Amino acid sequence: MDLPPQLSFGLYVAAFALGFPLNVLAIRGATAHARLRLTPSAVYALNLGCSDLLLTVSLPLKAVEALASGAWPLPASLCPVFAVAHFAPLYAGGGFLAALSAARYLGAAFPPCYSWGVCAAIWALVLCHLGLVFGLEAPGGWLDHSNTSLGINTPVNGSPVCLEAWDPASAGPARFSLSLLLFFLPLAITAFCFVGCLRALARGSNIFEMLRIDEGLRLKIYKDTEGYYTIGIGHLLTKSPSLNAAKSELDKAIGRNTNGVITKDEAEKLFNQDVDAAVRGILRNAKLKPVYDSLDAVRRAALINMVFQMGETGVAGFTNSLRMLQQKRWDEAAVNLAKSRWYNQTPNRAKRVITTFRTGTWDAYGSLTHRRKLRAAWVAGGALLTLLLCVGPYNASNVASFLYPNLGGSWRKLGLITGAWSVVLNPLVTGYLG
Ligand SMILES: Cc1cc(OCCCS(C)(=O)=O)cc(C)c1-c1cccc(COc2ccc3c(c2)OC[C@H]3CC(=O)O)c1
Ligand SMILES: CCCCCCCC/C=C\CCCCCCCC(=O)OC[C@H](O)CO
Repeated sequence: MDLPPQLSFGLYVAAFALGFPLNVLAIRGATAHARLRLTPSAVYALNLGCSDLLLTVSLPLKAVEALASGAWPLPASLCPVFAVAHFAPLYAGGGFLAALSAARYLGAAFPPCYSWGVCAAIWALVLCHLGLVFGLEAPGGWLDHSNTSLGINTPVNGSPVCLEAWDPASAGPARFSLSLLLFFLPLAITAFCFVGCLRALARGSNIFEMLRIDEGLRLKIYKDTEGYYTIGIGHLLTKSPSLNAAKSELDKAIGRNTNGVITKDEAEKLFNQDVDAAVRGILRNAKLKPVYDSLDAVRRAALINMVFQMGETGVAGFTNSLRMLQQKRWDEAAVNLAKSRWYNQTPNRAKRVITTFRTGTWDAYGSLTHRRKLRAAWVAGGALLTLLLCVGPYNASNVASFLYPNLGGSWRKLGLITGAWSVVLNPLVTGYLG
């Protein structure tokens, strides 16, 4: 179950070669974003980029160690610099990944000083923790009164080992404790945020924003696509071929001599009345009521949308689709509605409403806040994946060999390799490339 030393070498070199440019680009993206705007996510990504670049730069030393079958073939004095450059990022990374995913989650689900403090604390924890254990209890450390270089064990003559032959009785509790705090806790935070991002999308909008998107806003009377006098947020004034009749209905509905021009507050009031009317139209129609009642929130909005555009009786004529919707036969319903004159007359809007019926999500309505929520979900999902795939096995190895010290070194070796590939997968998931 031992990897050939060449395979290990190659795996570390590949992570190094890819990780260096990837993290230089990530740092640059993050640095351009903070400097232009200045946001928490950018700060966490910058710290994650710097830490990954530090890990990256340490990897060639891990590579040559592998080629030497675990022996340290470099000056002994390099071992402490390697110690910090390699393992501080291996623990700090998870903290920054969780922070980023929490920043993205909160910024999108609930739309500077904190960020930097949080990063300082992560760094302070990792450096004091590793430094104090290492400084105190590593071979050559404060407690060692021998002629030993700091961090070097020599299990047999001529065979110095940096870190990896360290007494598990010292290294194990340190690894274990820090893995709980800086991996497993972040993992749970990241999973929580990922779930939160998904729920936020599921209920991240409503009929009002959806119809605003579909209807837009005009303050002066205009002719809709059929040529009827219309105002505000898709408010039909009249079908009549008469501007005066249109002005007269406008004035009546507001309580004022508008002269065909209204404010944004007034348009918003009408819009509210029209949506209530469309909702009341549904509830007093024997064909629409039971369908509406059986529907989740997002699909109710789609049905309200149709009624707002076509009125209760128009929508009630779609008897097959309605039946489908009540039976939760989404795709069958969509196939029917696609054949409608409605789909033929206004296909962009009809596709958006019908897609909303098929999926039950707001994805057809790519508003700024929806895309920000999508962005957040992808970042937390990517973070979850990189936590589980890369530094995950390493930290699980730390936990396992602490609880079961009977375990051999095989699992730790592989966990170190997957941990090193975090320098590749991290910059790819944080979203700051280009
Ligand atoms: C404390 C110190 C002292 C130091 O003196 C150098 C001068 C030598 S002289 C003039 O006095 O002769 C130099 C350094 C860099 C440091 C240091 C500061 C901060 C963190 C770390 C890394 O510490 C680890 C590294 C890995 C591990 C540590 C600690 O614990 C376990 C395992 C991780 C694992 O297996 O998961 C060194
Ligand atoms: C605060 C000291 C932290 C050190 C403890 C290390 C333990 C590692 C666990 C979690 C790190 C991630 C915690 C979540 C940080 C995200 C905060 C955030 O979302 O910031 C938005 C904005 O700045 C708000 O005003």
